[PDB]
Amino acid sequence: SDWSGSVPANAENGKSTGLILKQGDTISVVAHGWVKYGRDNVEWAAPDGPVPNNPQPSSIATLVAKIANKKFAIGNGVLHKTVPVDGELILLFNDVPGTFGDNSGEFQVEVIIESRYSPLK
Amino acid sequence: SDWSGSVPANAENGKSTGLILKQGDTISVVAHGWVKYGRDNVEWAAPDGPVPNNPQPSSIATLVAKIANKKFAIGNGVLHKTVPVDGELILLFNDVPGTFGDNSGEFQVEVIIESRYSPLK
Amino acid sequence: SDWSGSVPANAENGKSTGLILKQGDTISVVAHGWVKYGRDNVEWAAPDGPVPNNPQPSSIATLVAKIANKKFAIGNGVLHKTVPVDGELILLFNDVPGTFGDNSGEFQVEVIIESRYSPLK
Amino acid sequence: SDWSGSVPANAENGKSTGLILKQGDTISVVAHGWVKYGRDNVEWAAPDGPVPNNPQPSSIATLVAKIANKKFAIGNGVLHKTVPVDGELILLFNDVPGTFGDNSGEFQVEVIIESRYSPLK
Ligand SMILES: O=C1C=CC2=C(C1)Oc1cc(O)ccc1[C@@H]2c1ccc(NC(=S)NCCO[C@H]2O[C@H](CO)[C@H](O)[C@H](O)[C@H]2O)cc1C(=O)O
Ligand SMILES: O=C1C=CC2=C(C1)Oc1cc(O)ccc1[C@H]2c1ccc(NC(=S)NCCO[C@H]2O[C@H](CO)[C@H](O)[C@H](O)[C@H]2O)cc1C(=O)O
Ligand SMILES: [Ca+2]
Ligand SMILES: [Ca+2]
Ligand SMILES: [Ca+2]
Ligand SMILES: [Ca+2]
Repeated sequence: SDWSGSVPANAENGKSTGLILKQGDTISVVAHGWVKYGRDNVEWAAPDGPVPNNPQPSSIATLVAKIANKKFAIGNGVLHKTVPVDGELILLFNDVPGTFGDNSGEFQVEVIIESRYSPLK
Repeated sequence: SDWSGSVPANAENGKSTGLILKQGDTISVVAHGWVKYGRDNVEWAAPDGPVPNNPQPSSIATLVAKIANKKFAIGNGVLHKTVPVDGELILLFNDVPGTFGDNSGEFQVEVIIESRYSPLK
Repeated sequence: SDWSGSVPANAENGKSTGLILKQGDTISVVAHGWVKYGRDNVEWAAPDGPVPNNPQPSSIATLVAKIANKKFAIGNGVLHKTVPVDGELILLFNDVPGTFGDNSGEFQVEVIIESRYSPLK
Repeated sequence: SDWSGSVPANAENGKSTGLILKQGDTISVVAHGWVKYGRDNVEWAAPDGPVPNNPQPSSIATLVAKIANKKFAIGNGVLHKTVPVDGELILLFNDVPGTFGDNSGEFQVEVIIESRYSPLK
């Protein structure tokens, strides 16, 4: 793939992929595994977010993509989505700022750049 | 996409997609959401499988693909995987046979046929 | 493929493919074979255009895509190009208006819709 | 693209792309432009081969791919084709051996590795 690696739930600044994206690129992502967003036995999350028996605020404790400090939903993954801004791709477990210290585990994520922007001319 | 729909957790025979696959095709799948594989408060499953605070045997209670009565791991998703046998793609919550009655909920799944088999000649 | 067929050189209005494209879709095309853009034995064209021993004006006698009555270069083919406007894909041998009567032959063309527009959100 | 560049018609050993393909990968290629396979005014060829008013033996003076010292037709291009052998992708103007000395020009070729072999399992 274009990048595969682990996304630690404790990394408040997320994980750098080294992928530089341009508006109009298309990408696909899949994410596997389990993390904790708190020490309580219930505070598990898949990339899609917290287990529904303990919901958290909108988009919190979900896997997101940061592109140039814009934030996009990813969750368990996306297929052939258009990149709407230029920027480096950072993957982030979107916990509340300052609450990462009780997080543990990591997701295994694959990213494919399906295409680089080139328009019909 | 080529197919998008829900896959009920209580469907012992899965969800038929109507996608007729051939050996050599390649597909991508992403799966979102949550299901219950049992009545207990901890018996939640992502497509990847049960939440690890109540682990189940390998592959059990995970989203799988059935093609020609063969099962293949899918989980939260797969990217550009080659199909090894002809048959219609069936999406299945791979619970223990006979234990589908205590299941509820459904996953939301998208399937893309990335390519139809054609070799260099 | 999504569409495969022949594009006749003598069709002043091109060949309608039935592929309804939206802005943001991406497509790939490959074009094979040879056509006559005139009755002389020198007036041969590949999809990229006239054989350069009898050159014609820019874009003339080349395979182009017509979408929303706008013309885009295709030639021998394109890979993963972004569609800039909505409309049915029309494949056109781009001969001088009024000069299609002395044309003959057809290209063998394949089109794949690589993705349907869907932005990260 | 994974690789793009020129394929000189006078290169008897073709052009090495540095793409190391594996059996089960899929690729797309498109090739543009015109070359001479001889010094006479009619000995032009597109990637699909010579202009048909001076036809040459089958596959001669076409753009082919060499992988594992086997030969595959490419021509003006191919979409999402499965690679049947392991090797580096070599792009070659398939002139009769020993007759490259009267060739000139080059095709402009783009190659995309559409996917790397990974089966459903
Ligand atoms: O160093 C050597 C190089 C070549 C050959 C050597 C030694 O020895 C022998 C000994 C033999 O007993 C018989 C043949 C050969 C050699 C050979 C010489 C010419 C041709 N084709 C000829 S003349 N006309 C077809 C139209 O011509 C155009 O198309 C061509 C492609 O079809 C080329 O691109 C050519 O450039 C272009 O003008 C074939 C052969 C062969 O090998 O089959
Ligand atoms: O019976 C009739 C026969 C011919 C013509 C008739 C009636 O009426 C009109 C009325 C007008 O108002 C203007 C022109 C014509 C007639 C005509 C048509 C074509 C050309 N040549 C041109 S443009 N470029 C030279 C290379 O030509 C090749 O390439 C071309 C693309 O570049 C095309 O594909 C062409 O087909 C192919 O041969 C000249 C005339 C003319 O007579 O000037
Ligand atoms: Ca936390
Ligand atoms: Ca159960
Ligand atoms: Ca004409
Ligand atoms: Ca030659």
